[PDB]
Amino acid sequence: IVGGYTCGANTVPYQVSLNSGYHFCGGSLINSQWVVSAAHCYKSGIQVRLGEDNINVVEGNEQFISASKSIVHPSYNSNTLNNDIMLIKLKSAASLNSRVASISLPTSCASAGTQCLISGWGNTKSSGTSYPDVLKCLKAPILSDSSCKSAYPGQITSNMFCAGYLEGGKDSCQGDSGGPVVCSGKLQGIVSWGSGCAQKNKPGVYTKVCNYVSWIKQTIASN
Ligand SMILES: N=C(N)c1ccc(CNC(=O)[C@@H]2CCN2C(=O)[C@H](NCC(=O)O)C2CCCCC2)cc1
Ligand SMILES: [Ca+2]
Repeated sequence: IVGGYTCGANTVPYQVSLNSGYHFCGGSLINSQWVVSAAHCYKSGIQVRLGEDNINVVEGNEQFISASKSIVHPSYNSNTLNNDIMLIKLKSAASLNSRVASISLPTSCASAGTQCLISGWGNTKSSGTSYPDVLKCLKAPILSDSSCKSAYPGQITSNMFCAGYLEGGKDSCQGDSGGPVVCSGKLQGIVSWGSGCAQKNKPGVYTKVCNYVSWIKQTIASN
């Protein structure tokens, strides 16, 4: 997260860290046994870390659970990042409490102008490299489709939406991948892609979760 602020220990209870010996992507807990992340985060040998704040220090509220199975969206395209969504099932149910909670799926897609909260442990430099150990947060609005498409001609599909600031300075970045974009108490997006980080006229692109609610519900009910 570039140009954001420290969330504060466990203020974003649904945030998860995907770990393969180190943090490599974020994710969202949707219920006690399932995590939603981005397809481009796909990897074998994943441990899901819940109740995390400082990822390098055991503070006492963590739950480390291995993934039993991963399901990448059937139509995921690794070249364009269309349908960048993946589901991860935990080997055992996580204990839900104040510091570890699930986020609700959307009943509809949010409108442009809606303010959202994006969070992650990714890079904090627009031109450089500096990774934080505590969770970072950023409030950002969903941009109009025109602004989004003007920025990335011929690359935006109906399964994507832009969020952030066209002036730059504030944006998600590498390391935040798979993380949540919550607006009005619902999971509206997943940190997917962009051009560099926090660059002028290059806003962040996110997976539009509202289009996948049916797939999510049917898939988890059958696995
Ligand atoms: N909001 C942001 N600024 C932002 C947030 C998270 C990320 C991390 N995600 C990635 O790196 C994923 C896998 C490759 N892809 C990219 O972002 C690529 N650009 C890479 C680039 O131009 O930096 C995109 C460019 C557009 C065609 C698909 C590949 C990148 C940017
Ligand atoms: Ca910790």
